[PDB]
This record gives sequence, structure tokens and C-alpha cells, in this order.
Amino acid sequence: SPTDWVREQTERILEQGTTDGVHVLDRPIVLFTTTGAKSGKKRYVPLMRVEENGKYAMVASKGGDPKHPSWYFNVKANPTVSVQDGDKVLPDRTARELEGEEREHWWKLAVEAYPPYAEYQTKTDRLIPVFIVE
Amino acid sequence: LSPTDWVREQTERILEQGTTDGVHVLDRPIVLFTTTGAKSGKKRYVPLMRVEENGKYAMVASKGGDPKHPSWYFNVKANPTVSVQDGDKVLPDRTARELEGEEREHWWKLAVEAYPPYAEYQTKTDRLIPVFIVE
Repeated sequence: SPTDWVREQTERILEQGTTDGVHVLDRPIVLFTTTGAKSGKKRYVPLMRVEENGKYAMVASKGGDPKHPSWYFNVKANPTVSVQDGDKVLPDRTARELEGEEREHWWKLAVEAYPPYAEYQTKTDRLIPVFIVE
Repeated sequence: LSPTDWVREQTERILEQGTTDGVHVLDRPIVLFTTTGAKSGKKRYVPLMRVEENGKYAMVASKGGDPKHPSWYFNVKANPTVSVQDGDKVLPDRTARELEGEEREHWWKLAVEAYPPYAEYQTKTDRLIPVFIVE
């Protein structure tokens, strides 16, 4: 049926906005994939896009709540993380928690991409962890 | 039981607790919208900026300043049934509705409030960026 003709093109288009077949990503958001340290099962983590020179940053805030995000500890145990950015995939990259100068450099990039990150920081004594991937 | 594996297990346990479907970890400023393939019925997952008011949300169908529609635009019109995941809350099988005139401008204000660069996006194209309400 021509009813299905158009249904079938509608989905066809929805598919072309995926690199895996499930996740449709647009700026200003990217998708990080993290792998359960014990079972190996993939969890998916959408975060603000913070990018430089092909590397990305994972800001480990929880929307101003001072608790760590639920992925923080896992990504530390299992640093292997994949990135989706629109129609591009960087598979099996490595997360690395930043410190000192380098952390600050990427924290300025993060505040440039999502200013209210600095308002998150104002709500806790603890420095908000930032991961570089690669 | 080995301490190593006790560590590897617990952290995963914390991860899994941060989810509501087991796979998606969501924190502000982002929420997740789930859309159903019109023909096949397959689920697709769309992370978008969190724009909320009184339990209702908005999907801003921009593409990062690229004037082409985002690939979920037409499918969300073809199949309006949508679920939203916000942190530890799930609102299943709600209805996406494209906004017009008065109502659209209200939610476009809220969207620019949450993510000001949305306005920069609208500056890059002559077509009005559609905006959906999920209710």
C-alpha cells in the first residue's frame, strides 16, 4: 500500500540520522557509551557536547545535585568509552579524569558550551570531575 | 567476591540504579525522547535539551544550526506517540504535538531560556524551527 510507501520513507529518514540504528543525535548534545565493568553491558550517556581537535570532554555533574552522576564510578573502573557526534562515531576511546591545568582548560571549554556548568560548580565545594576521551 | 570484582560489580550496580530502562543514564540539562519507527515499530532514542513546564516537555526540532530537519522530525509527526525519560522519571506513551502561533512562541521562549543558542540557530535559517509539545 502507498500508505506503507510513505511510512517506509519516513522511517528510512529516521534511520539516516543514526550511526547505530537507535540513537538520533544532534548538536548541542553528544552520546557517550560506557560498558558495565562486571557484565559488559552497554549503557548510554547523553551529555553536552564539549569538543576540541577531535577529543571530547565528559563533565561529571548531576544537574546541580552534588551527588556524582551514576556513570562516574563505572567510567573510572572501565575507561573504554565510545562517542557519537551527529553522524560520526569514535569507537572504543579511553576516558581519562583530568586534573590541574588541563582540567581547567577543558572546564573553560565546558563553560563556553554550557555556561550553567559554572552555576553547578557554585553549588558544591567539590571540583566537578571532567574526563577527556582520548 | 574477590575485592577487585567487588569493586567492578558495585560500580555497575550504581550505574544501573541511575537508569530507569537499564541502558540510558540521564542528567540535566538533557532528557531522552523515545520514538517509534512508523513502518517497523522499532524504537529510536532522541536526546534533547530539557525544556519543561508543569510536567510537559518540548522537542525543538533543530539540527545544530544546519538548516536541514533533524531525522526524527517527520517520524514524530507520522507517529506522535512519544515517551520521555528525565533523570529518574519516565512518562510513557505521551503525545507529541507540533505547536503553532501563540503556543509555539510560549515554548520557544522557554527553550531560549533553557538553551539561548537556540535563538542563534533561528538566526541561521529563514524557516521557523518547529517546536513540539509532549503531553
